[PDB]
Amino acid sequence: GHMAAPVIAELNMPRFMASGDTSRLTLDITNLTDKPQKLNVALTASGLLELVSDSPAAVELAPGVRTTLFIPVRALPGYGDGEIQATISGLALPGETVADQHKQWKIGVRPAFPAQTVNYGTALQPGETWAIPADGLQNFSPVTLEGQLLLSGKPPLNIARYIKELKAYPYGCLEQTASGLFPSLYTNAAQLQALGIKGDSDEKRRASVDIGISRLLQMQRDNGGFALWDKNGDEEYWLTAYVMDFLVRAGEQGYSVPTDAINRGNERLLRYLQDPGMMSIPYADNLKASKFAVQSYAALVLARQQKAPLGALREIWEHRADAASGLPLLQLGVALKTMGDATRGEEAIALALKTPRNSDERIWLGDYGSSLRDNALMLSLLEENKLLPDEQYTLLNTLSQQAFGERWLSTQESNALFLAARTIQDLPGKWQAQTSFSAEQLTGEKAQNSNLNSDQLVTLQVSNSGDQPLWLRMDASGYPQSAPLPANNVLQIERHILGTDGKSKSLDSLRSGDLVLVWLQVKASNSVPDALVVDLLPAGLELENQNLANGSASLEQSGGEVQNLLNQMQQASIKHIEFRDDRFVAAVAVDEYQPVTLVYLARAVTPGTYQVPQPMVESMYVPQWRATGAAEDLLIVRP
Ligand code: NI
Ligand code: NI
Repeated sequence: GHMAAPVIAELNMPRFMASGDTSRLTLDITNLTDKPQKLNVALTASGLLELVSDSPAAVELAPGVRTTLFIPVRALPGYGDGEIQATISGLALPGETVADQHKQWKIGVRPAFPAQTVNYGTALQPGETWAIPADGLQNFSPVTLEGQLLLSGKPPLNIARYIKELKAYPYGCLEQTASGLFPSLYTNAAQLQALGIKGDSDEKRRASVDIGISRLLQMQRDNGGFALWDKNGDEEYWLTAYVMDFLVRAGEQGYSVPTDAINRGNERLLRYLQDPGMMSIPYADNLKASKFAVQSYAALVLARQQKAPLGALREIWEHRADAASGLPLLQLGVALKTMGDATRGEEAIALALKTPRNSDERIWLGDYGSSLRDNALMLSLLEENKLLPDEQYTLLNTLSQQAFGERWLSTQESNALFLAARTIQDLPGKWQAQTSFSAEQLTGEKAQNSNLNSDQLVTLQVSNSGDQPLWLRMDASGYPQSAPLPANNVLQIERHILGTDGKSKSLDSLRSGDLVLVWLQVKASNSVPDALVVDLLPAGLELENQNLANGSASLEQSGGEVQNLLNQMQQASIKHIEFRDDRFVAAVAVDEYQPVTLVYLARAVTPGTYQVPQPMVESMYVPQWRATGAAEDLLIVRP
């Protein structure tokens, strides 16, 4: 070991970078030997990172000295990882000691601006042609642009879309975890590959369900019911039925679920039928309709287990007028029929398809639903229980036509649609098409989903070269090159950067170690009980893990301007708060007459030139209600 020359090499870098950012990294090299060291530092970068300058020549380091190398880096377009490598090798004379150090540093690259989609769909009569709009994809970077074309003989659903959307969802609320676990339950490596989806192996897929089932139980309240963000939170009755539906259906496939977890959950579902009075659904405009949605879903989950008492099912049925959607009437109809009351069961199923959901989104039912969600969930219940086949074709045609065009879908709607597409995946329907990306005519006996690269999409043209109507769906998703125009619908959001004192602070000419106070202001023209505030951080800004609603600040000495902002955040209905590497997340119940204030501390850390993401707010289960605020073009951090 006498020929060794230990060297300490530490890289100072951002927690993450955004696609297009440039950062000035520092490689601190220390010589803790008793003799000088001549070093050759070879720098390389892989993944979505690139070195701006060249690798440096020799490094002369005397004993005890720490030097710094300035390494300008650039983040390449896309989503994934970036890595920087250093191979330090000492250049020494015959009897002298040698340096030999290998180090690698990985940072996540995430684009500054969220993913945008384009969704088209049409029926082409024999001989008719469809071409993608030329304007349609003007905004996307070609590196990130990927599309999927679905062709069918009958009205379809793109299961590839819903699968990709549930897998991409980043937040860990109870409903979002269950929704995201349903595809990993009913799909397989073979099914996934035939759709063009590249996922994990069946063993790893089953291992993902086991870790999921445990995460859902981390949310089970001491009484047996489940809460949306924390075990300590309020009981979510309809979500307890939802989780119980999933937990029961996983056991049916062969996943182990602790018996005490199931027994306590079933005990709640039974309490919901026999005692609806104890249910407190506070943001619900119509209480009778919300309580009915719960009892009906609890009735269906209990009946699949042969645990629903007929007496309770018969009493819920006496109150069928309370229903504000056809989905709870259908769920109760399936329960009554499963429990032996086919008479009352047939009546509830008939009535279910005759009653629509109120098209006014401002009426909160607390069932995470919509017209879309309910129509999908009802198509699956009818098919699975082989009820009304004549009505299934009208419901599928309606659902097919109303689903495809929606820019934003809740997790609940994506799952509802995934389960309805799984229902019709192997549906006979002959089709012939001539496309722009293939010389040989395309044909099929069922819906065939083909993947397309950015080149194939720009010029995409599909012609029905058959004798029967053909259906097409075209879903593309990429990242925009530049920030889109700020927009808002029902919600509104604005971000102001302040100094720790309380005055305004210009994002350009910010120094490393500078502490800033980020003020988020949210208004809504309607009450939005399920609003999620996501504020993506610019790289170079690092989140101080401090909940300012509690009052925990680096300074309590400063007041007047800052003091009232903290007092305002103290008045907010915060449901959940998260301080991540690359974002500040807060789930907040917005009231129309009470504008929401959120504040968080950030520190400018790594010098560079960074893209500033726009602040966004969205209703999690009415996602047409959303806003994206204005942001400065760049954040410059100086040494
Ligand atoms: Ni030795
Ligand atoms: Ni009664």
